[PDB]
Amino acid sequence: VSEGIAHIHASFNNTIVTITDRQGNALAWATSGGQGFRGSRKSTPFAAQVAAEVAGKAAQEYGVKNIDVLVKGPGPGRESAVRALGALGYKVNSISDVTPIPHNGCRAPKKRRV
RNA sequence: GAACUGCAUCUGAUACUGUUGAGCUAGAGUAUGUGAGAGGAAGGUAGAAUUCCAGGUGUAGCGGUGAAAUGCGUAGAGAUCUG
Repeated sequence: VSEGIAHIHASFNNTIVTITDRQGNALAWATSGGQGFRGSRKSTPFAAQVAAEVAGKAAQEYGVKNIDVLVKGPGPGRESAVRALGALGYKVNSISDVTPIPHNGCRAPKKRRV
């Protein structure tokens, strides 16, 4: 659909990249746990790279060329995913970081005593 | 003989303590002007976020860990958009 939004929900464990249209209707999506990487490999920038390639090329059937990416989360694969999307024929309009930050809202879980 | 550091009663002194008369302002307070503050109490309200409920897109994973598994998901999750 020519114009689309990439959503890179990067996290410490897994990174999920989904391309939707302007009104937030998903076209294609690919994660790192569904690409052959499990456990330690899933939390790697390369896994996010291949997830971004799979999702972006699978959404290119719909005809999207101009994409604006929206990164969210602290995960390792939040720059490699954008690089994979950009170096795949996509035209990046903007790169915006939209990860949610509470203004001292809900209480966080207790500290891990490892 | 000395001592018995004691008690009593008179006499004397007034530096200090006690009791009193008067005065003073330096300790302590009062009135008046400005100022800072997450000081307190009662109401109201805002925006981010989480969770849940209901829908649209969509499809095979999500989540989690040192690795896993329990758990959630094809009864459609997770992701994304809107209420």
